[PDB]
Amino acid sequence: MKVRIATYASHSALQILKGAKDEGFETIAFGSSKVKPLYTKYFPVADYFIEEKYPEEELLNLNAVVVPTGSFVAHLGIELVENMKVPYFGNKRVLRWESDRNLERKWLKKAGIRVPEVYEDPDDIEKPVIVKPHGAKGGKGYFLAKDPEDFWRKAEKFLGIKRKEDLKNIQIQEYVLGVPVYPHYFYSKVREELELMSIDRRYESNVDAIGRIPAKDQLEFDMDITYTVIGNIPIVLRESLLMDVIEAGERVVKAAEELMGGLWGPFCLEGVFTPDLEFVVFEISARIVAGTNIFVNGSPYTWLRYDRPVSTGRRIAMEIREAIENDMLEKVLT
Amino acid sequence: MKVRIATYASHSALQILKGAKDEGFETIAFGSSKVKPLYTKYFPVADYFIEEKYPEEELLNLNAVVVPTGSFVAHLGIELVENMKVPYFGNKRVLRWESDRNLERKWLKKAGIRVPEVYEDPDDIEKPVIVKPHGAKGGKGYFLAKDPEDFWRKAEKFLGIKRKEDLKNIQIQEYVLGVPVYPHYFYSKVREELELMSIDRRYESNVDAIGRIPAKDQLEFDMDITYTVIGNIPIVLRESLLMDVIEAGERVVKAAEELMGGLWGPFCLEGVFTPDLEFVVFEISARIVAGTNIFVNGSPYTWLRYDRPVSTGRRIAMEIREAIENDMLEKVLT
Amino acid sequence: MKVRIATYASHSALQILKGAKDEGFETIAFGSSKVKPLYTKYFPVADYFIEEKYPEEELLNLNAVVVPTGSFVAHLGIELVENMKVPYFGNKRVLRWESDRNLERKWLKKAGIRVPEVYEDPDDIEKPVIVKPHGAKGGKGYFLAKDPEDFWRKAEKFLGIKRKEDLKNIQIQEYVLGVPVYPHYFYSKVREELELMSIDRRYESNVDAIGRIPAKDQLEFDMDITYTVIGNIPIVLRESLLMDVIEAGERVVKAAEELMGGLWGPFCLEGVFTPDLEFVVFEISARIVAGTNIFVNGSPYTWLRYDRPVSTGRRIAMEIREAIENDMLEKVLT
Ligand SMILES: Nc1ncnc2c1ncn2[C@@H]1O[C@H](COP(=O)(O)OP(=O)(O)OP(=O)(O)O)[C@@H](O)[C@H]1O
Ligand SMILES: Nc1ncnc2c1ncn2[C@@H]1O[C@H](COP(=O)(O)OP(=O)(O)OP(=O)(O)O)[C@@H](O)[C@H]1O
Ligand SMILES: Nc1ncnc2c1ncn2[C@@H]1O[C@H](COP(=O)(O)OP(=O)(O)OP(=O)(O)O)[C@@H](O)[C@H]1O
Ligand code: NA
Ligand code: NA
Ligand code: NA
Repeated sequence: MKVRIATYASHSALQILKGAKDEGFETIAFGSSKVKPLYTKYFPVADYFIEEKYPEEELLNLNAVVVPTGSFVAHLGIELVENMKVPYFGNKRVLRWESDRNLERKWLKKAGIRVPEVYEDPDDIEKPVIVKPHGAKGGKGYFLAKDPEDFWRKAEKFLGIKRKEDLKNIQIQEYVLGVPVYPHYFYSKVREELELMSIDRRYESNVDAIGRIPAKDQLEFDMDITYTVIGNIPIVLRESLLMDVIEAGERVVKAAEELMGGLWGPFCLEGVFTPDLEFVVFEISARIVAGTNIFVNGSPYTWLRYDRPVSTGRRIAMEIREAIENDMLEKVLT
Repeated sequence: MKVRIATYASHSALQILKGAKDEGFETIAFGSSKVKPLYTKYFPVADYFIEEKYPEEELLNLNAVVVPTGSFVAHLGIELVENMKVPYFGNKRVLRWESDRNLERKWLKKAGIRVPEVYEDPDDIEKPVIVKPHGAKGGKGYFLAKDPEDFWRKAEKFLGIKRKEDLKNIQIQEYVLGVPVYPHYFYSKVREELELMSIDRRYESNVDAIGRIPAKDQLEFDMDITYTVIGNIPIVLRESLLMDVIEAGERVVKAAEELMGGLWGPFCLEGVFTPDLEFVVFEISARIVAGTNIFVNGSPYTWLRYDRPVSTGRRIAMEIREAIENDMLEKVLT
Repeated sequence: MKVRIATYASHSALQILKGAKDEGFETIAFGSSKVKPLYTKYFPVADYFIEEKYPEEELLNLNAVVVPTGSFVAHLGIELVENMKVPYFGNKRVLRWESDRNLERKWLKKAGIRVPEVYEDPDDIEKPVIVKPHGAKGGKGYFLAKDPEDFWRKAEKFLGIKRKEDLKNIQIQEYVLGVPVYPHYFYSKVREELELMSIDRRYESNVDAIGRIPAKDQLEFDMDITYTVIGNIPIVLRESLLMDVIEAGERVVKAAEELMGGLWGPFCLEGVFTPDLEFVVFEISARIVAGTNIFVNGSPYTWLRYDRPVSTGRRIAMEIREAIENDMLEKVLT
């Protein structure tokens, strides 16, 4: 193959590079020197390991295309990624649209995706709400309120607000109760086709541990709820829910075509399913997500339509190969 | 193949029709027109899609046998299903025995299956109980009581019962505490053989979301616990528990032979495992259940005995093929 | 093959014997007569079934090597296992080091594994602690304390301690809050190589059921929290956590070489992942664990490096075969 497939050594690089190997590509992992054994010894999936954060020159010399790891932006920064000379699989423009609260909200609104209602004024609260003090640090100080009077009492106790003037830039959001559900999609630019690749339930600490603690013992302590990502658990959905989940993906993709020059490759809608069978989305991740790591040997969904194991990583590699084969590599790269 | 395999477009039709294709059958999905893309585009498993609830005439013309979807009865009604001219995989008689509370209880009692003890008179309560007001609407108003005195105090508060005369037709049931466990079986009439196909943990809203909510925050709200089915999570059992789980299935099948003209094909016992390693069953589903949808590529149990991926859907198709091959199709149909 | 592979009929014998068959070995299951159908009919993986707890003479005549089942020691006793004339896969010396609290603590300390801090004197408590009354019977009477004053008040109420003299031999341990995570390793003596085989989340009753109970209903009852093993749920870790998890395994193995004549074959570190991404280990199981039973058809980790399904059971069988092939069987047996 002409191009080599390269990725940052974290998040889902094992899955991506394995998928790349399975499709006949030579592979490059780049990142921290202490995780080199992971990709070259314990799981030999990288033909080359470069011990640098972003070795632009070596990658250009190796004819690499970079497959954006889920934490690629977080380790390198949005500005550095946007100015990459090394070709990037997917649309670099989506990065600002998925990480900026307001752009993201507009994307989802245009895609007709059910999201939590935002309250600008505390006196407008008619249903239970979650309030998030700025600057939000992974659920730090988050509390619930049921009505305006309840809000102001808690604003006094937890924030020291005694006059309404003094309420300083916060977030008030409809509290949506449901089970976490993370659908994994892939949009093929080559085939102009959306797929559902897999679904997972993200596994988080300490939030998924507290359910093991008796109510009595929880109440004796002032506990700090946290949402650190630890791992991923495979799930399937109830079958009659798939169509709206897939249509949600179509609309997200369609809206991106009009807003940002398009969306292709892997993405995920992160939300909850309510008791009324509503899919409410908290975030879009316009990138591969760690939940896809379960499905190195395919998913209950890919085995519905392929005769072989297809991970999201392999699907990316298939897309790149197919683009080369049809002389349209440049169309899937930015 | 002579017959085509047909199913209602919901619940587990993807799995069933894929399994049918893998065994050399042509496939028919019938149902709502808006889910047609699911079975013909996103997961191309249906050769024919009929946009009708029950197109009896088209199905007879296509030489279809219907594989009962798990929600086939709920969408069509028991009377319509019972009077089908189109051949039905399995025993149509089991439908009343699994949905009527009293017939179901008799089935399980005859099969020697541990079930929750039912209390007819509130004054007989010696261990903690769950009380279910009629007509039961998915856990609406369900509460706990520990003794007769506790029951009557709560009967006053939550139901307005001030005289024992006024207690109007309710359900009082031993409260059984355990982890949800859903074994999936298949009984082959052709081979006169029971298999364990797979096991899952059904994923429900809002019940599986509340564990993520701190006790303190739960207490500020009067919350409504619900059990809407959202998806399914794969599990395996502790190995020493398999024998009693399998024997439970044998006894269920054996009792059906005496009570209703037999049970064959897929079924599931829905219950909990207590800390004392007791399997307590709340319901029998004498049909394929959605938990089997995880195992399109086989399960940790089928790979113990087959050299290829066997879903419950594929197993059904294998049964039908084997019946045709041995000239006994009529024995597995009603 | 010369040797046959034998195991006690429980815990993970299905997985082990299937793996043995897949690698060309004849198989022996021995144990209770009532579980014989499980290994010979429902999942035909045993060529021979001996209806005895430890039929030493028959096993020697059949040229068997025993693969230690996870509950092999619990059903037979450590002394009986230590004196086995039948060859045992792995190092029999590890058995005392993993089951004796003090030896285990030394092993983990030498391996540089983060464990919960132990408090000898209640007056040293500076962070929340869990206190375990002797003799510990699966979490019976376990309670929390936050400081010395809090401890003594609870020591009075729950244990009747009114004078500090009277405090009779108990356990006080740093309370570590995190999500349960069970990495499965395999160390090959033949290849002098550590692998990560799979990861699971053990499924326990009633602890994993209480999260489904509303805080309000939990408080009305004096509930007994239990940790009976029921099953296993597959997970994958966040990728950036794998290196420290694998290095933990290397250090455990390395420390065993110096302390007990080495560790080879399957083992597991049982612990939790905290919100700060710390892996805290409660126990080492220097044996195959039931969580590996999910991965009869491989795991998201084995499909990263093999072209075929590799369970821990199959991996054991591969090790034994490879030892025979390289004339070093005696090196992997004790
Ligand atoms: N409107 C809502 N209703 C119910 N639950 C919510 C809502 N918003 C967030 N949550 C839950 O609370 C958690 C906190 O996540 P949130 O997005 O607020 O911050 P974060 O992503 O953890 O950190 P940061 O915002 O700093 O990146 C979420 O993972 C989600 O499970
Ligand atoms: N005896 C019991 N002990 C403990 N938990 C129970 C018991 N019976 C039911 N439950 C739990 O409560 C939930 C309520 O289910 P239940 O069968 O009572 O109604 P449903 O099936 O949700 O709705 P419907 O009965 O209207 O079809 C069950 O899913 C089960 O988890
Ligand atoms: N230091 C700790 N911090 C937080 N949780 C703990 C701690 N120690 C144990 N636990 C939890 O409590 C449970 C009780 O297990 P523990 O090891 O104390 O006894 P056991 O193994 O269940 O029974 P036995 O000790 O009799 O074999 C563990 O499974 C673990 O989940
Ligand atoms: Na986002
Ligand atoms: Na039923
Ligand atoms: Na141990």
